[PDB]
Amino acid sequence: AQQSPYSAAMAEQRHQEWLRFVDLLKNAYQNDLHLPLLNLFLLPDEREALGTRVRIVEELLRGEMSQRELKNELGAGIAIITRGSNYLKAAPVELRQWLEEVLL
Amino acid sequence: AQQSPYSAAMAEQRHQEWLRFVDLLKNAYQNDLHLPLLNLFLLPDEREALGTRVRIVEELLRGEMSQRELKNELGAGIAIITRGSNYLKAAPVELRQWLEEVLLK
Ligand SMILES: O=C(O)Cc1c[nH]c2ccccc12
Ligand SMILES: O=C(O)Cc1c[nH]c2ccccc12
Repeated sequence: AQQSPYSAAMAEQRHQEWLRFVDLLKNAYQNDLHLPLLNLFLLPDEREALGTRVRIVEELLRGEMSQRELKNELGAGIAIITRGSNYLKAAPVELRQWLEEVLL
Repeated sequence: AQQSPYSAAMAEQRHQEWLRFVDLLKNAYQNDLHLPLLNLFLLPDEREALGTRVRIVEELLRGEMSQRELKNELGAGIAIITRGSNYLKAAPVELRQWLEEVLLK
């Protein structure tokens, strides 16, 4: 299923729309408007999920909590641990090194 | 006491966890790591939804796209237009005014 000019054109547009959000948020942090901006663009349950994903990443990096603890404390089952681990492994090395410094 | 202690305790925890995310992202922006951090913490489908929500807010603020165009171009039917409009109305006026300056020019 190789990509066509139609599919490539749509994918480029979606990427530019994502970058426009990223840039809006960047400027909101510089204006101290990021809290209401994130409340406008993210639903309550989405904000809750992001806060939980940070805890999962933190605990996976620390390597102390067992899988049972991850489930009971964070609601994180084996599937989400596996995905979370894959995303950590796929991260650029500069990000992983920075997350170990900030979260730990 | 707006809530009972079980609900208050949960809310307090979620609130601290959300602010932890917000500060991590703040510092990622300052370190130029925001793009990989957002790839790590947001699924591709979520990133697409946020990019689309920005277009929806832009078009609701601009006032020129019709209801049928919002549906056909952005997948925004009546219910999502209504919710989007309600969120805009609930926003502090300062943010709405800033969005018009930043998105519309
Ligand atoms: O995979 C998911 O279900 C959501 C998700 C996105 N980024 C994450 C990082 C850690 C744990 C879960 C996620
Ligand atoms: O209501 C939704 O389905 C998600 C959503 C969150 N913030 C929004 C702004 C504009 C349009 C939709 C949304």
